[PDB]
Amino acid sequence: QESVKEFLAKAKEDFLKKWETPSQNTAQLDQFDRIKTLGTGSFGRVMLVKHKESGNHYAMKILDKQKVVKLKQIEHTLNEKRILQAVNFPFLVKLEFSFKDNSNLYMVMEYVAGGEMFSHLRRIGRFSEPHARFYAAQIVLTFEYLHSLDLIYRDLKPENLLIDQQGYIQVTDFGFAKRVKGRTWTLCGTPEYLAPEIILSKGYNKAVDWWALGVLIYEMAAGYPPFFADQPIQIYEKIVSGKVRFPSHFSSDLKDLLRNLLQVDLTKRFGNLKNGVNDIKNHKWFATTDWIAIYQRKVEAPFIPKFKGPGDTSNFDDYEEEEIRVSINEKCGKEFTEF
Ligand SMILES: O=C(N[C@@H]1CNCCC[C@H]1OC(=O)c1cc(O)c(C(=O)c2c(O)cccc2C(=O)O)c(O)c1)c1ccc(O)cc1
Repeated sequence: QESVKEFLAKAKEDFLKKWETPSQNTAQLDQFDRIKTLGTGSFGRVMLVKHKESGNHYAMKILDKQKVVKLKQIEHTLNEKRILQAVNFPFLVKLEFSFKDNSNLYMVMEYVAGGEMFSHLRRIGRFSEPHARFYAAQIVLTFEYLHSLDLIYRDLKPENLLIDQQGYIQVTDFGFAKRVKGRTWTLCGTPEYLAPEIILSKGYNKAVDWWALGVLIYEMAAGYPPFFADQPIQIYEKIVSGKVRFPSHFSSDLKDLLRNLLQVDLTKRFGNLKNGVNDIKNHKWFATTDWIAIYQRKVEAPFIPKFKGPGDTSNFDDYEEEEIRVSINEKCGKEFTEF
């Protein structure tokens, strides 16, 4: 615990430095052969890309300046990169290069062949308490890191965790994220995983991450999410209500932990109370976990996804690909002077 501090202490330092003065550009579209599409979103897509001279594959995040600005997400967009190249953490994706053009914003990160966990999760059906424990183990440290730097992630779901080659998850998508002190008020998020602070609209905080951890662990472990309904509106009724019904197969330690994570009252809710992180980290259910060995990836992962070779893409769903257009006359080049 003399241990914990220092680490972060410095941890912070890095961060701010690389947040004050961050790198502009550092590559150009055409040094990469585009291979296939990994995911989509409202204004871009990720793509497997192979480094022209240095075979290294990478995932490349390409955003349509226009579609963006075309709906103030401008702020979000820049944060994403901002943060992304600022942080450093074994469970955080590595941003390899960023650059822009007359049309798009680009982010080329590391390629984690394992794919998403949404898959794995849905493929296997449910995770053994241990398997779950292992993951959770890692989210926790990350948040503990994330919240150190006044960051509140806000976008915790299975689709945002990539199963590295080694069984270790990797968090991606800092879009929704935000760096603040005190409460924030934006309704960012996916029903199934929203603290109730948010819903009721009051001014949430880092807390909201821990609760998501509950629904995550819960989900990772029951095969479904705690609060689930057909229409977002019915889900709000329960989230908010706190009607958590656990499946018999839940250890009791486990069932205990959620009792807390899924604590509708933030002054009661874990990760938030006086001893903070320590409450969770401690709580029995984590007895077996050697935090340090994990943070350093010593542990033998429950599961290691199969990977055929350099560039393998099996673990990712199939998307309809379209070529990358790069207009011949800069677009909204003002609005993205910082990126
Ligand atoms: O994150 C990946 N794929 C992501 C997975 N997460 C959840 C859903 C699938 C997919 O989504 C995207 O590719 C993606 C596409 C987008 O257009 C955007 C955005 O445009 C976007 C944004 O960039 C910032 C804020 C909001 C959005 C948005 O789409 O609403 C995004 O954040 C993710 C991924 C990351 C690294 C890697 O080596 C392999 C894959």
